[PDB]
Amino acid sequence: EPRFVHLHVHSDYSMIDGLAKTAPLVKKAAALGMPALAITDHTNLCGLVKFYGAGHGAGIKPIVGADFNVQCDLLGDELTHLTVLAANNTGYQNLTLLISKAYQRGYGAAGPIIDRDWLIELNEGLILLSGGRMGDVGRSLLRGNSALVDECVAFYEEHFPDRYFLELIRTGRPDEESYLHAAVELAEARGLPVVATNDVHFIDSSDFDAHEIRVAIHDGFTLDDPKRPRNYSPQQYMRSEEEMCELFADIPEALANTVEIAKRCNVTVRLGEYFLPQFPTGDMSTEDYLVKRAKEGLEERLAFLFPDEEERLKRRPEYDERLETELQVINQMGFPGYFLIVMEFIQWSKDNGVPVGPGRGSGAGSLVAYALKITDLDPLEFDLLFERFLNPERVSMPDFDVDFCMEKRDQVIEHVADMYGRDAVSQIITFGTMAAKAVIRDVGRVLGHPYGFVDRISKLIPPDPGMTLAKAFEAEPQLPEIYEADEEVKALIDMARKLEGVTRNAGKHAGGVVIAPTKITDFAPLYCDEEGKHPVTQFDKSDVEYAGLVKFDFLGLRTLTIINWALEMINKRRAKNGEPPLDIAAIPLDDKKSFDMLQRSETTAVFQLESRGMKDLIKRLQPDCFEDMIALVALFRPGPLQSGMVDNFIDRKHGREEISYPDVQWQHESLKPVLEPTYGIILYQEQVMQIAQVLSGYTLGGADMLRRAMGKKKPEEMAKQRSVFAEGAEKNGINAELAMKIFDLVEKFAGYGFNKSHSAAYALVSYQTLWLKAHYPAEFMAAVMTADMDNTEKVVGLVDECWRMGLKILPPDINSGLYHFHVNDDGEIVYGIGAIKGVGEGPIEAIIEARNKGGYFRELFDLCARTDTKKLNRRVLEKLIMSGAFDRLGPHRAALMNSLGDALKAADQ
Ligand SMILES: [Zn+2]
Ligand SMILES: [Zn+2]
Repeated sequence: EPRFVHLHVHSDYSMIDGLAKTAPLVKKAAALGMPALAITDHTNLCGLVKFYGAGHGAGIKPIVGADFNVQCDLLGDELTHLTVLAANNTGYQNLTLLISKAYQRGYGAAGPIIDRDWLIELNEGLILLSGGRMGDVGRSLLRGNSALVDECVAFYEEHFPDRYFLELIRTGRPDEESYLHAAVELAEARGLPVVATNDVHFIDSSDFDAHEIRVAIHDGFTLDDPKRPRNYSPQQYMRSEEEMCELFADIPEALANTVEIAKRCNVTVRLGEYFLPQFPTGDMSTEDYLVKRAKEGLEERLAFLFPDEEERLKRRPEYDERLETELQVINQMGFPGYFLIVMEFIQWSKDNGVPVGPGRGSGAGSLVAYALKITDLDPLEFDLLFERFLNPERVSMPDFDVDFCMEKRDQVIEHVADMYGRDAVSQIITFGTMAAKAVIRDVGRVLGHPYGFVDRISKLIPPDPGMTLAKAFEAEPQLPEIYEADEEVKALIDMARKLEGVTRNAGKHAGGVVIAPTKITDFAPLYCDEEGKHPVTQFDKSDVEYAGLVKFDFLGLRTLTIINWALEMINKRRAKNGEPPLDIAAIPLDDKKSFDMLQRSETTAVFQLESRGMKDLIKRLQPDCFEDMIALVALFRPGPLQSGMVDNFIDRKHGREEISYPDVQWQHESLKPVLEPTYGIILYQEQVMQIAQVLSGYTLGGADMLRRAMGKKKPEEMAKQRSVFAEGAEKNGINAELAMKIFDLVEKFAGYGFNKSHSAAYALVSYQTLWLKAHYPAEFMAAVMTADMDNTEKVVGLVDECWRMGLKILPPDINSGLYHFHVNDDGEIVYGIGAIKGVGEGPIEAIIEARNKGGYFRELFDLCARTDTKKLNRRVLEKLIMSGAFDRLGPHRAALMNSLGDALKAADQ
């Protein structure tokens, strides 16, 4: 049984200090043979979820807490320290509110702050550590003011009677032992308990210098600056029980209370299971409302899939069943709410202006998702599996990985705030980390080096994303050279290896939106800027999800927004000619116009397929169906080619080899529908499941369990299932001895297998673009160019590509020009004026209001003299003059520039 437990500890999430990350701290506490650990960061619970995930895995009990800067009228302007532990969940939601109250209140340079009297209402379930020499009671003792001491203790004697402990710390800092003595006395005289703490900020004592620089970078000081605050001692590392016991041997009850307190603290953070909000229904069980909509959804989907042409009545069965099997699993696991929430949201986005990304996770395998128009692929057709997305044989959180554009966030939030409540909705925090370049940069400044000396090392660091220091040393031979040649450079880099990855701040921008069933502060604390605005959950995208809140991420995918513009343009065309608006989901997936094109390798602007190596793969492959469109992203990899698996796929398809299920030597003829569209090769994860379904007789639930069993790659569990495969073979009935011979291959073929529900989701959008480029190239290309206005080169290039595919693209004309590119009545592309760098949407809107205010622009003068000046700057006019927008009307550019002076004289009169 334990002698001591650390109740005051900081991680990098404190941001103003801390060095080690959450999990490592957990692992050190573990190695030290300790029962529990309390990470108490500065005014946040940012790593709380990670903390729990780690304590679970390491067999350590997490203790929730946080340090606070405090102010009470009693000490005036001066701030004091206070550590607050959550004994139970009543106190953990109080601690959350405190943190949220500090930030929501706004702050200045001292950071967020709490009023000690806030501890009056936010009280139950909390255990306070005095703060030590820096606490309100602590300072008074050193100041020697007895009345003050009595008056502070009177607050804790009243509001935290058995929950206030005098914190004793021996880190060899000024006025420590002095306070300790004074505190110990007060303790004995007032009957107050003490407790020992090491005020930990780093793991090993030798991490002290790395921490000092970590702080300095934040404090904006140079390391050797005399006026640089020196607030930490090397003793503030994570000490052992022994070290801590010998250290406080003269006051055991201080050590004993760490163990008592640790016992009194037990907070529950339920991870891995949703807390869904309530979907509008009326009088109907959320379960019931799902089926009414799912069935109505399947009605439409079936009418379309199988037109009145009542062949549907012969294939309708296979669907009605699937819907039920799913709908039952969904309703048993308490997820109908989720499916509805996403359904409705996706609908709202279609009606309003919001485009949502292609990512549906594994959801494309849900026939219910199909019915609710959450996914637009029919999973029956393409053997997309429901129990790969949501398997009742395991615990999981159904995620459609739905994301929208960060630009349209305020619009999205407004809608979910209407649907589920204003303070029920919130944005998600994002953290800044010191990457290789930036850490070299900042450690350089702190060690007193000019930006020139340092940038010479930062420039060696490759720009590749996810680049680490260790990789830079591998790729760039100059680094180890200069590292061993210069003692200063090597001290710089040694230190930057220690700080690499550390967290410096919050965004910047949020990661997305989250929706709680009640006010957000019930599930997470808030973070705010200096003025208590721009609130976000202190948990980030991953953590907030695991805490069991429904989230929607942001993304900068320009592909989906392009397709909107195309259809917009395309449908305006439909408006004049009196024909039905186009539903992009209703397009045929078998279209030779599109596929003949695909094979020509004309994929520029075709989402995903438009790289270089892909176009080589395409030529070599020659896909004629949507099936091998899905296979495309799965074949384009180092794994498949390194094994020749791709060279096989193409060879079979094209007759250079005869199909086999899967192998020439080992195979069976009952895998017909399973390995047919893949031409016999084991490509997708769903196929690994399906062979085990028909060959063995797995229930797809167990098939899914096996798929993962292989990924765990520990024989025990594989041997368990192995036998399950052999007897499974003979029951439904086949030849064994091959079930074992094919198994050890699918064992390996599942290795580089690919999630099909994920591929088809994206592949659909690739095809949707390929199609638009084939049947409406003008509208689509115009849309693509509207998406690239900000980049001139891309525009020029796209113009070439237009002319090459036989499109007529007209240069900037001030009379017909719009902000976005568009298509004229004759099917020609009109240059979007927004493409002219330095003009902007403002002036362009003005130019149009002017033009719609008559006809207009018989010449430059007619524009200048017309359009409101300063809505249209003279410099904005040069940009226009120089784009050749007036080339039709008056004289040409050079001659017009000279005339500009005059036209603006006349302009105002
Ligand atoms: Zn600190
Ligand atoms: Zn602290």
